[PDB]
Amino acid sequence: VKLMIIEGEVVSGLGEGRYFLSLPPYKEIFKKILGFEPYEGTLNLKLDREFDINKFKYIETEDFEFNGKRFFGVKVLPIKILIGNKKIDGAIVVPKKTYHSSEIIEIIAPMKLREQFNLKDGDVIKILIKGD
Ligand SMILES: [Cl-]
Ligand SMILES: [Cl-]
Ligand SMILES: [Zn+2]
Repeated sequence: VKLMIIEGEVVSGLGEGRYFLSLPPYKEIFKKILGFEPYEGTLNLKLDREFDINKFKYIETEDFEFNGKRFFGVKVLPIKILIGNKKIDGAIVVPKKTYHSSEIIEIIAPMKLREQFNLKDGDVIKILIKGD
């Protein structure tokens, strides 16, 4: 059981509220794949080094056709979000296009962690990959 604890600083990204948090196929598939409807948003962390999902066993969702538009699937890597004593299930998400640096990861969880744990930017958490 090869684990991986990684530390990251809560920051804010762009979060147009993004097709893949917002459309039912994505909803339903995260339900399949991760077993939760993720909260419609992402907690972005700044890591101490670059991060590469490909260096892991990621699920890659399929592209969808939704109301005439095509939508690209997303690479998701499941994780445990470690906030103080509590230790939530979540995933690192990587869509097709992303303007941010490789040292930023996005975390999705079943609820908005920001609010549910009153996090501010600058705060640090640990997350737990259990992969490599
Ligand atoms: Cl954000
Ligand atoms: Cl969040
Ligand atoms: Zn970005």
